[PDB]
Amino acid sequence: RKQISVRGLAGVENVTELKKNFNRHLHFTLVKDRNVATPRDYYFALAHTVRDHLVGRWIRTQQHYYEKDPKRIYYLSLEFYMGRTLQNTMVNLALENACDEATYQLGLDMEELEEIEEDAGLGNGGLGRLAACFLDSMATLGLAAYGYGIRYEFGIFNQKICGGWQMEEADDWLRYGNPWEKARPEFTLPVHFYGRVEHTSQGAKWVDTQVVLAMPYDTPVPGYRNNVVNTMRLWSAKAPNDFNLKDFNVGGYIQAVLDRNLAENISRVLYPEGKELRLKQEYFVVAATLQDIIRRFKSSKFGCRDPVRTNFDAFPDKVAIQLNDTHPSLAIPELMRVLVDLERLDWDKAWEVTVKTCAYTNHTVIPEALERWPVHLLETLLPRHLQIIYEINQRFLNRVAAAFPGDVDRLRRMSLVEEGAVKRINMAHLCIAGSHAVNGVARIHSEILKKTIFKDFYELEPHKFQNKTNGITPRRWLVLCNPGLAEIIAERIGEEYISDLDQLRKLLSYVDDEAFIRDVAKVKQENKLKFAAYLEREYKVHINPNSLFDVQVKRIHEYKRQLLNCLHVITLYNRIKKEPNKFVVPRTVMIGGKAAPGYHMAKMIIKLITAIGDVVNHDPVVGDRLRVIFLENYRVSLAEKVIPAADLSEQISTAGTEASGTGNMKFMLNGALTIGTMDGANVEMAEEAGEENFFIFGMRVEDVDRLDQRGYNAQEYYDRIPELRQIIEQLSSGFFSPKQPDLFKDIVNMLMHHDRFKVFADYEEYVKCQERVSALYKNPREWTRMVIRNIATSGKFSSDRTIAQYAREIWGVEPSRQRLPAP
Amino acid sequence: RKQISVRGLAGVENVTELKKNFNRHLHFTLVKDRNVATPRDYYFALAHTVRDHLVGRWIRTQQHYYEKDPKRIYYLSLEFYMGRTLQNTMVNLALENACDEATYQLGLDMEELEEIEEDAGLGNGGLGRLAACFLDSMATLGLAAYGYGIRYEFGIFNQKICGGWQMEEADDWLRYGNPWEKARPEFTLPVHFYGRVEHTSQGAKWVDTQVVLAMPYDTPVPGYRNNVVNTMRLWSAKAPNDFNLKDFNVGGYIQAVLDRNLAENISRVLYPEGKELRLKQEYFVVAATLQDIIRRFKSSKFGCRDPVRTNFDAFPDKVAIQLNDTHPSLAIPELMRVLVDLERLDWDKAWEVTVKTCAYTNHTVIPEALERWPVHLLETLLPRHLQIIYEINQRFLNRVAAAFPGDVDRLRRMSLVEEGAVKRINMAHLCIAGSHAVNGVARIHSEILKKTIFKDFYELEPHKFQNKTNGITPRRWLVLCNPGLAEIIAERIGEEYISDLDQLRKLLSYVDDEAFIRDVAKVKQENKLKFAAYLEREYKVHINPNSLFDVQVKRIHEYKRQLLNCLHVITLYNRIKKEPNKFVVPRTVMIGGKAAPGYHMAKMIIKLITAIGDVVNHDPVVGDRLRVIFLENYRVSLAEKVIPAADLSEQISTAGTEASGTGNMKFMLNGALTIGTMDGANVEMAEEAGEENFFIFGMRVEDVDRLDQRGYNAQEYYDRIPELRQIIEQLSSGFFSPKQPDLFKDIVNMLMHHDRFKVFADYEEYVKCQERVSALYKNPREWTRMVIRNIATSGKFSSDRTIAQYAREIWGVEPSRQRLPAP
Ligand SMILES: Nc1ncnc2c1ncn2[C@@H]1O[C@H](COP(=O)(O)O)[C@@H](O)[C@H]1O
Ligand SMILES: Nc1ncnc2c1ncn2[C@@H]1O[C@H](COP(=O)(O)O)[C@@H](O)[C@H]1O
Ligand SMILES: *Cc1c(COP(=O)(O)O)cnc(C)c1O
Ligand SMILES: *Cc1c(COP(=O)(O)O)cnc(C)c1O
Repeated sequence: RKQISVRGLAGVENVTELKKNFNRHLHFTLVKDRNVATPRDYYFALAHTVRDHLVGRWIRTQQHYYEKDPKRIYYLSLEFYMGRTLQNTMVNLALENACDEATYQLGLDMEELEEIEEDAGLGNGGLGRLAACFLDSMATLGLAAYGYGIRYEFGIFNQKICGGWQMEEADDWLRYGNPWEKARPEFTLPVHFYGRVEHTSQGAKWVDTQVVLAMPYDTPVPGYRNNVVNTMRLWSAKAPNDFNLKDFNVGGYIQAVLDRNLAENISRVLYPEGKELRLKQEYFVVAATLQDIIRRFKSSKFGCRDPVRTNFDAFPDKVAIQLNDTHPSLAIPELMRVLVDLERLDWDKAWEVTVKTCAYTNHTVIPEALERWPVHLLETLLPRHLQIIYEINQRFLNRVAAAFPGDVDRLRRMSLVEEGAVKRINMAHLCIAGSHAVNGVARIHSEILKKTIFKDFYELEPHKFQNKTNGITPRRWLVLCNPGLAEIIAERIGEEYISDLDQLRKLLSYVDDEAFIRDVAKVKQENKLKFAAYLEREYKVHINPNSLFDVQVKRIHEYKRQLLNCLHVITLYNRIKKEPNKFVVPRTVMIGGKAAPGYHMAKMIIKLITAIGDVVNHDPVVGDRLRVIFLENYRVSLAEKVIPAADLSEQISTAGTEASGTGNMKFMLNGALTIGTMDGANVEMAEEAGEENFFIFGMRVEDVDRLDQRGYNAQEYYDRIPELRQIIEQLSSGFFSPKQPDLFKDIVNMLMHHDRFKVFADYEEYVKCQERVSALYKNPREWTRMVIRNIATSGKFSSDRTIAQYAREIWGVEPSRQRLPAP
Repeated sequence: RKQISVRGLAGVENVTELKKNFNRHLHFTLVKDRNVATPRDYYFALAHTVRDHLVGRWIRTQQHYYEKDPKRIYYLSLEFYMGRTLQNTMVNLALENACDEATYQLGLDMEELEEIEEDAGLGNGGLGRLAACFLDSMATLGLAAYGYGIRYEFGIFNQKICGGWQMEEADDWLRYGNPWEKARPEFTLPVHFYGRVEHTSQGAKWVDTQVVLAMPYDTPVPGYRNNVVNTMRLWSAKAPNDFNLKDFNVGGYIQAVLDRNLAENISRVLYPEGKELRLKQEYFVVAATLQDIIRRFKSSKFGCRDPVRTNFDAFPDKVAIQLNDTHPSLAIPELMRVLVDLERLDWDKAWEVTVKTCAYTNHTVIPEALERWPVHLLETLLPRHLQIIYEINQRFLNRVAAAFPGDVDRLRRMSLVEEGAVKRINMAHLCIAGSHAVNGVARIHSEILKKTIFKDFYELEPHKFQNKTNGITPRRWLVLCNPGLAEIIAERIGEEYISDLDQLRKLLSYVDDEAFIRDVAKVKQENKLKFAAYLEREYKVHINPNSLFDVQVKRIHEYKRQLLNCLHVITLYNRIKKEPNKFVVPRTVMIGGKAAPGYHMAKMIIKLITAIGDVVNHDPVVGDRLRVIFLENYRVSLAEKVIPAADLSEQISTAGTEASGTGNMKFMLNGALTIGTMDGANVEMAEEAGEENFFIFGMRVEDVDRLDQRGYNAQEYYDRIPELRQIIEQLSSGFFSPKQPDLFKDIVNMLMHHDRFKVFADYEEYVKCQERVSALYKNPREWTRMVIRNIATSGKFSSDRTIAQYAREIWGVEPSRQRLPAP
């Protein structure tokens, strides 16, 4: 009977057993054959050849956690922007070299097959690109960690630039399956909605609820070469399917067609304000996921080690729930509904355990953006929960009162219930009330979380508030995407560095060396060529490989400032034009990002970018000195390509608007010099790299605050700054739009008359700051020289570090660089 | 690339290797582990170790067929009562033994695992077992045959008796997945619907349609020990899901949630009338299947052997289409459709092909059941197909007029358009006009086919009419469900009988060797014993293994006659009670059937046996001399159980009603005597066996037609017989009802006043025949020698015969029982 084991069925590295398991998977798993198989089959055969390995490990790893009994740290997040798992599972799992050999024999090119893979559409942006690094670093630093989210079938829309206009093409990545997940019908749990609270003798009962079924999908995550593979668990909604007659509800009328569908689309789609479905999604994921946690808590050796009712008395010791942005906050009242209505812990016992079990990483800098739901929305689909949210609140305000008697305005400033045109619930005030630690995500950002935005709460409980600066994984953002540059670097100092990133600091020691100079600039050369090429096979252009590579690949939005960036390109265009032969450096200026559907200004801004695009790039006198490029359907595996070929990172937001910034870091480590303003974490990048080593410019927060105070008038800059005057008049004449000259009319007025973000305010400095970079480009030695200084600096930006810190101050778990044994 | 082979994954009989592979599937496929695996997970581990051995073979067979390029025979049928695939994958592959040594060692009882598997809920009755049966033999006699039907998600209902009442529960057999099927998302086809035939220049176009997509699953089907595994490909309907934006349809209104849901349920469930669902199911599977059929055609080197059109002239030579019943009849206007509209064959050529290519099989005894669809549905949804059923009709009544110049009534009798209040297409007439073979399913059924229902069709084309007689398969129905009798038989005459069951005649030589006489009977007593255990362990009662186990397991219906069998179990009961003391040959009557949703009489007859039971079964005076049990939810996995264990075979239909009856044949092979009326398959069975070895009885057909001519006054029968007068007043005063006495009224009155099937006429001679049934039982030597004279004579009843008659006479290929190497 123990006879059934993991101990002999993967003979791992051998390029013989790898051909064996591939050919096995192609024929028997995939129930296909070489006379029929397409690239996509051979790719699936390869993904299972690498997947057999991963679950060897994963069964061992998990089983390990059941004996050792660690604190389980459950990351809740409604986005998980992973994006391709073949290559990453090969470099982390060691297997990279063997896979290339097996396919080489087999007559298949491995690289052909990895670009076959669809970006795991489970995330949309950085809140979920973050969560993803957090998942790989946690497992690398051997913590019994677990990511939890919803499965999205349709991800989040795909971008298509039709007519140089944005059409969101749909992304059902999943319509051929996913060789890395494993459905689990066996662990299908109810998520309840609507219903009615009866108050009954031993508390209450939440009766006549509608029910939707949550059904899980484990996908496993390897850690860099240490054999710990942990469990990402995504849920899917599947309706009750009694739908024909069961309950004698149907028959009468099949408006249950709508139960089936509405419920079924709690999994269908990631969002891109108020909606019963966003909130449906948010109750869904956290009900299900808490049902799981109570279950490994009750059984993981605790059906054994009960002493106290397999009690939650020891729940915060053993289990750790982390809230990523406000979207999971319903974990706080659900655990309080679960703990008191379902078991029976007295209210206080329950709360003690909630505040001890949770934490909340904040990603919002401006307070209008904190999630807040209508009480008539809460009281309709989550009735018991609104009761719980009202009682927590009450108790919080009694505690505020003991601590500040008579500051009556405090009581209403701090409440969970917000009065107004519509009485609301403020979800961040729920989390701070309900976690034992609140951390922001940037030096600067957690400061203002203390000083202005959460200050009353920071005054009532100063302990709670912490910092935990955002970082990249060195694996995906340094080795996968920048292989040779990982190489030349390891040469000089070891292999501990991809798992101990500030050792990059030893490269300091090479700043003047004309070897690591041509070295580093060689891998960058390689990189800019591979990327030179992709652009006219996937998509078509005419680069000049020599040129500056001005990259900005950010969510398209007003505060992010691709508008000033195009103003500079129009400036340059016209400068190359009026001075037809003037030696200036070249710059391939590429802006990439998806808009946000039915947001007119971001849809227009891309129209600007792909309007300049035709004009200047089909101007003769430009030739190859100026190039503008919109990167269509910019996503994680397009980051990995393009960040490698970056020279100049653009980081132009308005100061005070970014709460951190992760694409930022990614450019610094791949030897991409940042331009940018003093915001979010473009600041700590400066604290190590050195202010000189960084093109930090324009307004800081003070001057915007001071310009908001003295009234900002855009006309006044237009009338002084002379090439500005010129290019706005160009935009209105319909220079960049002969067929509808009128077309860009609203970008003009936006700027001219009503701009919140002060683009023109930082124009002036920007053209002269960008002139600093184009003296320096063409001082190639010193150019590279600052690029090395940059990389050695990168180290504090590894998720390794952030997890290690979340590990140490909040979670209460020590990191670990040990390799687990086995297969 | 040729290194991508089937060659090396073949440990086959190696128990060492089979255990290593159960293990790979539990840890790396199912991604589960011994700490957390359940019995189900162990079943699914085993379903996969074997599937390696199935699909390895299917790859070699399918390649084979394209290397050789055989005529391929397509069997479209809407029903495939597949019923449980593991032990039957194992015995046709010889792995039965090595799987139990490998699981013995791993500490898992194989029969346990075996009972975890759900029946393939792919069917409903006689017609779906016969399809699967033919299928198994199509494979053993080397036919390049495919099975094509509809994949029901939720089957047909599971039958559950509530207090005596049939409540239908549902059969979502697919609730945990199905290991044998691989879904083929890659091969999605559209089926068109509604739309509008727009006519132009060359020909017509069906424009503006609704499109549903048919998505296929493949399940390999293994022929006994010859290593040929063929294909059953079921289609699952799936709505296009651009419904969210595309078309611009939704946004305006998502009442399109209905398209999706009406589309989905072309597959959501089987039937149990003039439903557009029914008709959308029948058409679905036809449009879907003919696409793969012209696809394989145009591929299977018929690109190569084009010479003229990739000529559909040569199409019947490499294709065959079998319309098992009226249901795939749209296969004839649809093959025409593709051929004249899409290709551009002229009508006459195409008709030559659709006629040389289809072959109808009929299962009816009577005129009334023939499928007939109102023109207004064919015109609503299937507009182009209505126009071709009309030119086909139009041309046909010309051949008929030319050949019967002047008989007008024959033209209105052969018409494919039934006339009256509502205008129908008689879909059986279609099939005879497009097929080139029309065939019964028994000698007399085929006879009333050329003498009554289609005699004018028999007069216009005598050559098309055939007979082919149903058969069981000795692999499932003897080897698999009763290895015991199959062991005592295999020693005396050899294993060669399983592929050639007329070698069972040799058993006659041992009629008087008294070892076999007690061997045969040892097995039946062991069988009945095993099943008596089931009756106390999946549900319960108090059995007696020695009693005459009497069985009837047919659908519950008035003509199939279990109410006769009730009146006789209540005759017999009364007798144990007038004189308790007179020994009476004890019986355990078991009647089991699924009634039919919303058939009141059938719902009523079941509630009688679960009543007749409660009374006699509890009454002390009986002991265990007679008991009654209704078998809950008859289905192939129970038939494999109860048919082994039966003595009596209740084949009591009214004479003239039944056309063949596969059930009949299952009983004989498993050594059970038959009691029954001289209808359909009681005829040929009694003929190979001798009427002395059979318990034929009752109103012959002649007899019934006389009683009909004089008017069956049932009352007179009531008034001559006392033991009946007795049991009639019994029901009515409420003896078997008592809490609601009047409860059986509509049965008493049915019987007395409107019994279409003359249940009282066959009372007398039947209960007398049962008195001579119980005589023999009380003489086991001779009982078992009439059982030897029975088993030995089954031969004619293997489906390998029926299929051979079919390969050779209709499809036009010769069988092959040859071993194909593999793997
Ligand atoms: N009681 C247990 N003892 C050992 N390993 C276990 C146990 N329960 C679960 N596991 C392992 O942990 C994995 C995750 O378990 P679960 O927490 O049930 O999702 C399983 O796939 C097993 O590999
Ligand atoms: N042209 C071919 N040559 C060899 N094998 C083939 C060919 N076409 C199909 N097959 C095999 O037959 C199987 C079933 O083919 P199909 O008839 O397309 O369902 C495929 O999976 C292959 O294993
Ligand atoms: C890292 C990353 C980003 C980062 O955006 P920032 O605003 O720079 O933090 C965006 N998209 C993808 C796909 C990424 O991997
Ligand atoms: C063989 C079989 C039948 C056939 O029914 P008859 O009326 O006996 O021909 C019905 N149900 C099941 C489960 C069978 O296997």
